[PDB]
Amino acid sequence: HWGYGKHNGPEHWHKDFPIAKGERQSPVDIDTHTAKYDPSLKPLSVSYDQATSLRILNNGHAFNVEFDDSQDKAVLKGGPLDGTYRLIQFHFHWGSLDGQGSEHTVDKKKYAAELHLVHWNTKYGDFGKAVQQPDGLAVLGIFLKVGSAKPGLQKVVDVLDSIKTKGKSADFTNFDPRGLLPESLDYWTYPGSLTTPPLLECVTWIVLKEPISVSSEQVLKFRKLNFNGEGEPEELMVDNWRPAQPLKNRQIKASFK
Ligand SMILES: NS(=O)(=O)c1ccc(-c2cccnc2)cc1
Ligand SMILES: NS(=O)(=O)c1ccc(-c2cccnc2)cc1
Ligand SMILES: [Zn+2]
Repeated sequence: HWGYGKHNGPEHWHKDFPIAKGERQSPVDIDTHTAKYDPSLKPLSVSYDQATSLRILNNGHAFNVEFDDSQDKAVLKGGPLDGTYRLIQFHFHWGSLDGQGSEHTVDKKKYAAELHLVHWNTKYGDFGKAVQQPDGLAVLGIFLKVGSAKPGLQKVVDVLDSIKTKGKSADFTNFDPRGLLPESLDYWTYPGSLTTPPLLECVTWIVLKEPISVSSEQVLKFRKLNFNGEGEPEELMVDNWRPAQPLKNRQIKASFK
């Protein structure tokens, strides 16, 4: 099916998912000079103290750390958002080389990877219903650069050997996603979409200005994962990012001067 190869990659997606050419597709380039400070934007409220991680899954496109989202345990509020958005999972997109991997770009700069913390609007009752709504999801995007290790990422890195191939999952309890955040919560925000099929136009994107630093060894271990299932020819899970899409009739807003 769809993927990131020459024959099933982002240039092909539109044939099965025509919304790929839509009016609010993600990711986008964040032109820092054109983004406008919006003094009416509230501080983000990230409340992850009660987060309950359950499982980590290689889904053949990335790996998801999944959370119990059957209660308001880990929620995102404030910023551009109206209401309460529940953390369901996080995952990353990354490159084959340190010079690429992020989906969003900043003045055309690509980072080595990008973390997506995916939340759904509780007024829609569940994730499946939320993705059908224009304000159904809030995805918190965080850039990764290669430098010093991120200690809070290590527990994720160390379990990856147990989920090498598509369809593999492993218990992953008591992981605290607060260890993946940068110090500052300054952000850019714009209306967009899922960055993989089904490419639904249901996301309020909140992209943090401050990247986190991860070590070369940490990202190298991401690159040992496989797109393929067990017993299939090895294809390394690398370059699982969609490139920047046209901004069209959208304005990117900044929370900071
Ligand atoms: N991105 S997409 O969803 O439109 C798509 C789906 C499938 C295939 C494909 C490739 C080779 C053999 N069989 C099928 C190519 C593209
Ligand atoms: N990269 S992203 O954060 O925009 C993202 C999040 C979720 C999904 C998704 C949702 C429903 C079904 N299948 C996949 C696709 C992409
Ligand atoms: Zn993503």
